[PDB]
Amino acid sequence: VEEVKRIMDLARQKISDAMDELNMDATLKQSVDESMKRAEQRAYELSKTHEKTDALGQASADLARELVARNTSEDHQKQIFEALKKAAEEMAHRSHEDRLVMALILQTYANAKVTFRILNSGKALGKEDKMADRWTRLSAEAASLSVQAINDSTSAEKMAENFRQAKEDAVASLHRAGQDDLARKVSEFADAGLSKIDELMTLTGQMWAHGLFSKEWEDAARSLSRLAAVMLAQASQTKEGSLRAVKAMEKMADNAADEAEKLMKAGSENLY
Repeated sequence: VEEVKRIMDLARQKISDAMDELNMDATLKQSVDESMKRAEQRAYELSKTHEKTDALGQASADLARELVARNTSEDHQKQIFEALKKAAEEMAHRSHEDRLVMALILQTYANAKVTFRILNSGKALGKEDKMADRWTRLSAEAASLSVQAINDSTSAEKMAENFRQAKEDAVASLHRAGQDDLARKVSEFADAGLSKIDELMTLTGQMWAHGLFSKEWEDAARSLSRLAAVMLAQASQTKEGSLRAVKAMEKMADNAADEAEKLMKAGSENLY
């Protein structure tokens, strides 16, 4: 419970540093300082009742759904995304403190990018009436998985066991849902070391948007998240691998948001 506070304080000070370096709006800055004060207090509140990884995941999820806020201009939200991306980029320049923290901003940045596009798509399309709230809980599960994957980075057999488990699970899940081709591409991606992490993160994001909008793709999206989280835990052990992880997480966030927009403007009209 005590190690969570150091993670939240360090990551928070890094987004504060990125905010000051970027010449941001003073009101926008201190509003976000209070917004992650909320995540600081919530990190301590949810522990000892929920597990530590679950508390960190919901802290990041509420932090991102917070970072969208209520009435914020598009440039300010883009600037929040820029501050998170730059803070992760500079967190790639370093301890076990750095790797777990950098994943936490990346999970929050990925969560915040997709939530903002879900909410903004309804305003243009006239469908402001709801899917973003579930995505917060789904990414709360996802953020704890990525935290746990980097929590496993101290070992070397837990790494191989988790990697083989997640590769088998992702291939089996896509086979089980009738996607034989995609299952074989996921096997190839998992077979190519870290050289195919960009395409795997693109596919992971697109399936995150599809498992959000339809429950029949949920297990495939979760299994792809497990495989991707293991891979990113392998990447962040080094310096440029942390940088490649930052770029790959950006890839996942952008593709998940693009597929979320495409799915919102396609016939999501049910029937009474």
